[PDB]
Amino acid sequence: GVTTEQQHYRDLMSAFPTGIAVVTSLDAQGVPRGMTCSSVTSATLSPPTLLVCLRNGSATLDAVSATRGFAVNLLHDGGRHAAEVFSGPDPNRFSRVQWKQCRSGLPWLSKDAFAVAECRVSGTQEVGDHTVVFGEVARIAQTDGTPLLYGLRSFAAWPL
Amino acid sequence: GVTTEQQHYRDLMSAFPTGIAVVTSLDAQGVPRGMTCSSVTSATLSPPTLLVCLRNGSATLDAVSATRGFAVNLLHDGGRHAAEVFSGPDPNRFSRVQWKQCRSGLPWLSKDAFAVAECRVSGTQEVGDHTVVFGEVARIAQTDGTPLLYGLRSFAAWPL
Ligand SMILES: Cc1cc2nc3c(=O)[nH]c(=O)nc-3n(C[C@H](O)[C@H](O)[C@H](O)COP(=O)(O)OP(=O)(O)OC[C@H]3O[C@@H](n4cnc5c(N)ncnc54)[C@H](O)[C@@H]3O)c2cc1C
Ligand SMILES: Cc1cc2nc3c(=O)[nH]c(=O)nc-3n(C[C@H](O)[C@H](O)[C@H](O)COP(=O)(O)OP(=O)(O)OC[C@H]3O[C@@H](n4cnc5c(N)ncnc54)[C@H](O)[C@@H]3O)c2cc1C
Ligand SMILES: Cc1cc2nc3c(=O)[nH]c(=O)nc-3n(C[C@H](O)[C@H](O)[C@H](O)COP(=O)(O)OP(=O)(O)OC[C@H]3O[C@@H](n4cnc5c(N)ncnc54)[C@H](O)[C@@H]3O)c2cc1C
Ligand SMILES: Cc1cc2nc3c(=O)[nH]c(=O)nc-3n(C[C@H](O)[C@H](O)[C@H](O)COP(=O)(O)OP(=O)(O)OC[C@H]3O[C@@H](n4cnc5c(N)ncnc54)[C@H](O)[C@@H]3O)c2cc1C
Repeated sequence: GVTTEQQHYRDLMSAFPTGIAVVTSLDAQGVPRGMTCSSVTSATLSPPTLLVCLRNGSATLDAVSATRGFAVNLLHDGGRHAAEVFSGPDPNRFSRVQWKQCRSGLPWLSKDAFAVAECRVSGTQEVGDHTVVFGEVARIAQTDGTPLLYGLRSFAAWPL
Repeated sequence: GVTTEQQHYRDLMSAFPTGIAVVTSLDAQGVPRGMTCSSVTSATLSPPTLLVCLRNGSATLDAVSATRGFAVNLLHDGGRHAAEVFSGPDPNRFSRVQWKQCRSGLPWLSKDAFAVAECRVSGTQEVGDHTVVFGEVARIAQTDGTPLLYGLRSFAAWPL
């Protein structure tokens, strides 16, 4: 029954660095929604499926649920400003980055991302106040780029 | 082997770098098992819950499923050899690293890890030929260290 304290858990997870995505979708009104997301994780190749973990009540999760699809925009190492915009309190985040619609309508961050994966929601699992969203990847557009990172409470860039 | 569609997905996920864990457990017969794992992700803070995604039929998933506990060993930048051992074909991996048994029985990679988190399995979800394993974190030990990273088909060190 023993359970670690929340702060010790944050200190642990802060020491597992990751890339950074902006996960996007459309709300029921057709308005683009999205957030900075470091919980992008590969699940399986058969068929290609990733997952993300989104806060319950977030605008992005609501949009993902309404559209049943989402785009994962992997940020290159020039993308820190986008990652800040998409994790902070600013209104109208899509007015502050360049973006375009995918053929599906999903928002693509065309200047700040080096890759965009369009996903269909294939399932969800609530865990506490979050939801794990499974995304079956439908289409990928990918260019050369050096990934942005986040870890130990800082932004960095892939070093190689 | 992989299909063309799976290869494009691999190319995408390769470009999302991460830290590196070795996920360990004991199998039903008490033998240590483990694997190199980059799928560590945070699920929720209340209670502290992470997830990992493990291949179905792997020795490590069999052990985790049988005993319902596992340790997440986060590797420092001196831990590349352990990451290679725990992802390679040789099942004799625990004779190739220095390790210690926790009080609970879980294997701790004492020389190669800067943090260890002991987890109880709180749920699972099969996805294709993998299983997402939710771990409620029971205990963490952590020291300063530079995380090992993997991305773009290479190991690297967190750059600070
Ligand atoms: C590196 C990093 C990684 C992250 N990874 C994840 C992850 O994997 N999963 C996750 O759930 N979260 C994650 N976050 C947090 C997430 O980016 C923010 O919570 C984001 O604001 C969520 O946006 P939203 O529009 O979906 O949600 P909402 O919180 O519903 O915000 C709606 C809108 O209100 C505004 N707003 C934003 N924050 C606030 C606020 N505090 N108060 C008032 N208005 C606000 C913005 O315009 C926002 O678009 C991460 C943050 C960082 C920095
Ligand atoms: C999966 C995930 C979910 C998030 N959910 C929210 C949320 O519900 N509301 C919000 O305002 N911001 C949320 N965020 C943003 C988060 O609280 C931090 O602001 C952001 O992750 C940057 O924190 P840090 O690493 O600098 O430091 P810390 O705040 O010390 O976080 C360290 C690590 O702890 C984990 N973590 C932190 N907060 C949460 C959380 N609330 N739920 C799950 N894991 C967490 C993440 O892995 C994070 O990288 C979330 C981030 C992630 C990655
Ligand atoms: C979630 C996950 C599951 C894995 N499952 C297996 C497995 O069942 N059998 C095996 O022999 N090795 C598996 N591996 C190891 C994997 O095949 C690669 O050898 C390892 O991730 C390093 O690959 P790479 O990044 O150098 O290049 P690549 O082989 O090009 O892989 C690139 C990325 O694709 C993703 N990926 C690759 N293979 C898989 C897979 N099978 N399932 C889900 N995502 C995958 C990972 O995110 C990986 O980093 C898995 C890795 C991960 C992260
Ligand atoms: C950077 C990186 C990240 C990765 N991330 C992931 C991830 O997140 N998820 C994932 O699933 N994989 C991941 N992998 C792949 C994973 O580390 C390897 O597939 C690993 O070898 C699995 O180990 P295992 O002992 O659990 O599995 P197994 O594949 O069962 O066994 C490994 C080897 O031992 C043999 N063996 C197993 N059991 C026995 C036994 N009882 N007696 C004799 N021989 C036996 C097998 O035949 C095989 O040769 C990753 C790899 C890399 C390089």
